[PDB]
Amino acid sequence: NAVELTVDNAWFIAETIGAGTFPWVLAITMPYSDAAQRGAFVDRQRDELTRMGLLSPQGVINPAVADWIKVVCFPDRWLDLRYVGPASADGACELLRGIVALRTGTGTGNGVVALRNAQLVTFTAMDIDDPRALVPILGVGLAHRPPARFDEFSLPTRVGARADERLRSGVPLGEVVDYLGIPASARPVVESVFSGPRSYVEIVAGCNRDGRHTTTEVGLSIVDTSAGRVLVSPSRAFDGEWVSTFSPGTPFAIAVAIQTLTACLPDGQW
Repeated sequence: NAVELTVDNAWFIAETIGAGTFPWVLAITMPYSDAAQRGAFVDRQRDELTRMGLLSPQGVINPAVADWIKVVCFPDRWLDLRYVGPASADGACELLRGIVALRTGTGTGNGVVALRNAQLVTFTAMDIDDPRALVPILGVGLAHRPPARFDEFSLPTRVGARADERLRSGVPLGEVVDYLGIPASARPVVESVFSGPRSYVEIVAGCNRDGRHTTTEVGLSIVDTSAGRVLVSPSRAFDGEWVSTFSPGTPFAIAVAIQTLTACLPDGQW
Protein backbone atom coordinates (compact mmCIF):
# COMPACT_ATOMS: atom_id res chain seq x y z
CA ASN A 1 0.00 0.00 0.00
CA ALA A 2 3.04 2.23 -0.04
CA VAL A 3 6.06 2.72 -2.21
CA GLU A 4 9.29 4.57 -1.78
CA LEU A 5 10.90 6.19 -4.76
CA THR A 6 13.57 8.60 -5.66
CA VAL A 7 12.42 12.03 -6.74
CA ASP A 8 13.75 11.19 -10.18
CA ASN A 9 11.75 7.99 -10.24
CA ALA A 10 8.66 9.96 -9.35
CA TRP A 11 9.22 12.62 -11.92
CA PHE A 12 9.45 9.97 -14.61
CA ILE A 13 6.16 8.52 -13.51
CA ALA A 14 4.66 12.00 -13.56
CA GLU A 15 5.66 12.38 -17.18
CA THR A 16 4.05 9.04 -17.90
CA ILE A 17 0.69 10.34 -16.74
CA GLY A 18 1.17 13.67 -18.47
CA ALA A 19 1.46 15.86 -15.43
CA GLY A 20 2.99 19.19 -16.02
CA THR A 21 4.25 19.39 -12.49
CA PHE A 22 4.02 18.00 -9.05
CA PRO A 23 2.29 20.10 -6.39
CA TRP A 24 4.49 23.02 -5.47
CA VAL A 25 4.95 22.03 -1.88
CA LEU A 26 6.79 18.83 -2.73
CA ALA A 27 9.42 20.66 -4.65
CA ILE A 28 9.85 17.90 -7.12
CA THR A 29 10.86 19.93 -10.13
CA MET A 30 12.01 18.90 -13.55
CA PRO A 31 15.45 17.45 -13.16
CA TYR A 32 16.74 17.97 -16.66
CA SER A 33 17.01 20.87 -19.05
CA ASP A 34 17.56 19.71 -22.59
CA ALA A 35 17.03 16.98 -25.07
CA ALA A 36 20.41 15.49 -24.37
CA GLN A 37 19.83 15.34 -20.65
CA ARG A 38 16.40 13.91 -21.02
CA GLY A 39 17.60 10.98 -23.00
CA ALA A 40 20.12 10.08 -20.39
CA PHE A 41 17.60 10.63 -17.67
CA VAL A 42 15.00 8.50 -19.32
CA ASP A 43 17.42 5.71 -19.95
CA ARG A 44 18.46 5.71 -16.36
CA GLN A 45 14.94 5.81 -15.06
CA ARG A 46 13.73 3.08 -17.32
CA ASP A 47 16.45 0.77 -16.12
CA GLU A 48 15.88 1.60 -12.47
CA LEU A 49 12.10 1.23 -12.45
CA THR A 50 12.66 -1.95 -14.35
CA ARG A 51 15.14 -3.25 -11.85
CA MET A 52 12.59 -2.52 -9.16
CA GLY A 53 9.88 -4.23 -11.04
CA LEU A 54 7.91 -1.01 -11.32
CA LEU A 55 8.28 -0.95 -15.09
CA SER A 56 7.14 -4.05 -16.81
CA PRO A 57 8.97 -5.48 -19.80
CA GLN A 58 6.11 -4.41 -21.99
CA GLY A 59 6.95 -0.89 -20.86
CA VAL A 60 4.12 -0.08 -18.51
CA ILE A 61 4.33 1.30 -15.00
CA ASN A 62 2.43 -0.50 -12.23
CA PRO A 63 -0.97 1.01 -12.60
CA ALA A 64 -1.53 1.19 -8.92
CA VAL A 65 1.56 3.21 -8.44
CA ALA A 66 0.83 5.37 -11.42
CA ASP A 67 -2.63 6.05 -10.15
CA TRP A 68 -1.40 7.21 -6.77
CA ILE A 69 0.83 9.64 -8.47
CA LYS A 70 -2.06 10.70 -10.61
CA VAL A 71 -3.99 11.52 -7.48
CA VAL A 72 -1.14 13.57 -6.14
CA CYS A 73 -0.74 15.49 -9.34
CA PHE A 74 -4.44 16.02 -10.03
CA PRO A 75 -6.12 16.19 -6.63
CA ASP A 76 -9.71 17.17 -6.05
CA ARG A 77 -8.93 17.93 -2.43
CA TRP A 78 -5.57 18.29 -0.71
CA LEU A 79 -3.60 19.27 2.33
CA ASP A 80 -0.15 20.73 1.92
CA LEU A 81 2.39 19.93 4.57
CA ARG A 82 5.36 22.20 4.81
CA TYR A 83 7.82 21.09 7.46
CA VAL A 84 10.23 23.61 8.80
CA GLY A 85 13.22 22.81 10.88
CA PRO A 86 16.35 23.96 12.55
CA ALA A 87 18.96 23.57 9.89
CA SER A 88 21.34 20.69 10.38
CA ALA A 89 24.81 21.53 11.60
CA ASP A 90 26.27 21.38 8.11
CA GLY A 91 25.13 24.87 6.94
CA ALA A 92 22.13 23.31 5.14
CA CYS A 93 18.42 22.63 5.40
CA GLU A 94 17.04 19.32 3.80
CA LEU A 95 13.54 19.26 2.38
CA LEU A 96 10.77 17.58 4.21
CA ARG A 97 7.44 18.08 2.51
CA GLY A 98 4.13 16.40 2.15
CA ILE A 99 0.78 16.44 0.56
CA VAL A 100 -2.40 14.65 1.40
CA ALA A 101 -4.44 14.08 -1.68
CA LEU A 102 -7.94 12.71 -2.01
CA ARG A 103 -9.86 11.99 -5.15
CA THR A 104 -13.52 11.58 -5.99
CA GLY A 105 -15.87 10.63 -8.85
CA THR A 106 -16.76 6.99 -8.45
CA GLY A 107 -17.84 6.80 -4.83
CA THR A 108 -7.61 -0.40 -1.80
CA GLY A 109 -7.77 3.35 -1.55
CA ASN A 110 -9.47 6.53 -0.50
CA GLY A 111 -6.63 9.00 -0.72
CA VAL A 112 -2.91 9.25 -1.21
CA VAL A 113 -0.19 10.65 1.00
CA ALA A 114 3.10 11.70 -0.47
CA LEU A 115 5.96 12.50 1.78
CA ARG A 116 9.19 13.81 0.45
CA ASN A 117 12.39 13.82 2.47
CA ALA A 118 15.57 14.86 0.70
CA GLN A 119 16.01 12.83 -2.44
CA LEU A 120 13.26 10.38 -1.64
CA VAL A 121 9.53 10.47 -1.71
CA THR A 122 7.11 7.81 -0.54
CA PHE A 123 3.53 7.39 -1.65
CA THR A 124 1.05 5.79 0.66
CA ALA A 125 -2.50 4.85 -0.14
CA MET A 126 -4.90 5.06 2.75
CA ASP A 127 -8.26 6.27 3.97
CA ILE A 128 -7.54 9.87 4.76
CA ASP A 129 -10.97 10.59 6.14
CA ASP A 130 -10.04 9.24 9.57
CA PRO A 131 -8.29 11.52 12.08
CA ARG A 132 -6.76 8.54 13.94
CA ALA A 133 -4.65 7.78 10.86
CA LEU A 134 -4.36 11.30 9.40
CA VAL A 135 -3.19 13.23 12.44
CA PRO A 136 -0.30 10.79 13.02
CA ILE A 137 0.95 11.41 9.47
CA LEU A 138 1.40 15.06 10.15
CA GLY A 139 3.63 14.43 13.12
CA VAL A 140 6.30 12.37 11.40
CA GLY A 141 8.03 15.56 10.28
CA LEU A 142 7.76 16.96 13.79
CA ALA A 143 9.90 15.87 16.68
CA HIS A 144 7.91 13.45 18.83
CA ARG A 145 6.31 15.48 21.62
CA PRO A 146 3.39 15.80 24.03
CA PRO A 147 0.90 18.64 23.86
CA ALA A 148 2.07 21.58 25.87
CA ARG A 149 -0.09 22.77 28.71
CA PHE A 150 -1.31 26.32 28.95
CA ASP A 151 -4.43 28.39 28.83
CA GLU A 152 -5.46 29.31 25.33
CA PHE A 153 -4.91 32.76 24.00
CA SER A 154 -5.56 34.64 20.81
CA LEU A 155 -4.42 37.58 18.77
CA PRO A 156 -5.32 39.11 15.46
CA THR A 157 -3.67 37.29 12.62
CA ARG A 158 -2.37 40.43 10.95
CA VAL A 159 -0.60 41.34 14.14
CA GLY A 160 0.92 37.93 14.39
CA ALA A 161 2.19 37.98 10.87
CA ARG A 162 3.70 41.37 11.28
CA ALA A 163 5.50 40.31 14.42
CA ASP A 164 7.01 37.33 12.66
CA GLU A 165 8.22 39.59 9.91
CA ARG A 166 9.72 42.02 12.36
CA LEU A 167 11.42 39.26 14.17
CA ARG A 168 12.82 37.86 10.97
CA SER A 169 14.05 41.30 9.97
CA GLY A 170 15.96 41.91 13.15
CA VAL A 171 13.57 43.49 15.60
CA PRO A 172 14.58 41.95 18.91
CA LEU A 173 12.35 39.41 20.49
CA GLY A 174 11.49 41.31 23.60
CA GLU A 175 10.39 44.28 21.56
CA VAL A 176 8.34 42.11 19.26
CA VAL A 177 6.66 40.45 22.16
CA ASP A 178 5.67 43.77 23.63
CA TYR A 179 4.12 44.56 20.25
CA LEU A 180 1.84 41.56 20.47
CA GLY A 181 0.16 42.92 23.57
CA ILE A 182 -0.76 39.56 25.02
CA PRO A 183 -1.13 38.70 28.68
CA ALA A 184 1.79 37.94 30.90
CA SER A 185 0.65 34.36 31.19
CA ALA A 186 0.70 34.03 27.43
CA ARG A 187 4.16 35.45 27.05
CA PRO A 188 6.19 32.36 27.79
CA VAL A 189 4.34 30.37 25.16
CA VAL A 190 4.47 32.92 22.39
CA GLU A 191 8.21 33.35 22.88
CA SER A 192 8.57 29.60 22.53
CA VAL A 193 6.49 29.70 19.41
CA PHE A 194 8.18 32.64 17.77
CA SER A 195 11.81 32.38 18.81
CA GLY A 196 14.71 30.03 19.21
CA PRO A 197 15.08 26.80 17.26
CA ARG A 198 11.90 27.49 15.22
CA SER A 199 10.60 23.99 14.18
CA TYR A 200 7.07 23.20 12.81
CA VAL A 201 4.64 22.10 10.11
CA GLU A 202 2.46 24.58 8.29
CA ILE A 203 -0.75 23.38 6.74
CA VAL A 204 -2.87 24.86 3.96
CA ALA A 205 -5.87 23.24 2.30
CA GLY A 206 -7.12 23.31 -1.23
CA CYS A 207 -9.76 22.03 -3.55
CA ASN A 208 -10.58 21.78 -7.22
CA ARG A 209 -14.21 22.63 -7.89
CA ASP A 210 -15.09 22.39 -11.58
CA GLY A 211 -11.82 23.52 -13.01
CA ARG A 212 -11.15 26.15 -10.39
CA HIS A 213 -8.61 25.54 -7.72
CA THR A 214 -8.99 27.34 -4.49
CA THR A 215 -6.82 27.42 -1.41
CA THR A 216 -7.32 28.62 2.10
CA GLU A 217 -6.15 32.18 2.60
CA VAL A 218 -4.81 31.10 5.95
CA GLY A 219 -3.27 27.99 7.44
CA LEU A 220 -2.60 26.27 10.71
CA SER A 221 0.67 25.43 12.35
CA ILE A 222 1.57 22.59 14.60
CA VAL A 223 4.59 23.91 16.41
CA ASP A 224 6.70 22.20 18.91
CA THR A 225 8.41 24.02 21.67
CA SER A 226 10.36 23.24 24.78
CA ALA A 227 7.12 23.28 26.70
CA GLY A 228 5.42 21.00 24.20
CA ARG A 229 3.35 20.99 21.06
CA VAL A 230 1.53 24.19 20.26
CA LEU A 231 -1.26 24.53 17.79
CA VAL A 232 -1.85 27.82 16.05
CA SER A 233 -5.25 27.75 14.43
CA PRO A 234 -6.96 30.61 12.66
CA SER A 235 -10.58 31.66 12.81
CA ARG A 236 -12.53 34.63 11.63
CA ALA A 237 -14.13 36.81 14.25
CA PHE A 238 -17.57 38.31 14.19
CA ASP A 239 -16.33 41.47 12.48
CA GLY A 240 -14.46 39.37 9.97
CA GLU A 241 -10.92 40.03 11.16
CA TRP A 242 -8.71 36.98 11.18
CA VAL A 243 -7.73 35.73 14.58
CA SER A 244 -5.06 33.27 15.57
CA THR A 245 -5.50 31.03 18.52
CA PHE A 246 -2.74 29.31 20.36
CA SER A 247 -3.98 26.12 21.93
CA PRO A 248 -2.44 22.94 23.24
CA GLY A 249 -1.62 20.66 20.38
CA THR A 250 -3.59 17.62 21.28
CA PRO A 251 -4.64 15.18 18.59
CA PHE A 252 -8.25 16.05 19.03
CA ALA A 253 -7.51 19.72 18.88
CA ILE A 254 -5.44 19.34 15.76
CA ALA A 255 -8.10 17.22 14.15
CA VAL A 256 -10.87 19.72 14.84
CA ALA A 257 -8.67 22.52 13.59
CA ILE A 258 -8.13 20.69 10.33
CA GLN A 259 -11.84 20.13 9.91
CA THR A 260 -12.56 23.78 10.56
CA LEU A 261 -9.76 24.81 8.22
CA THR A 262 -11.26 22.79 5.43
CA ALA A 263 -14.74 24.14 6.15
CA CYS A 264 -13.82 27.45 4.51
CA LEU A 265 -13.35 25.82 1.07
CA PRO A 266 -16.12 25.82 -1.51
CA ASP A 267 -16.10 22.07 -1.75
CA GLY A 268 -13.09 20.83 0.11
CA GLN A 269 -12.28 17.95 2.37
CA TRP A 270 -14.02 16.60 5.42
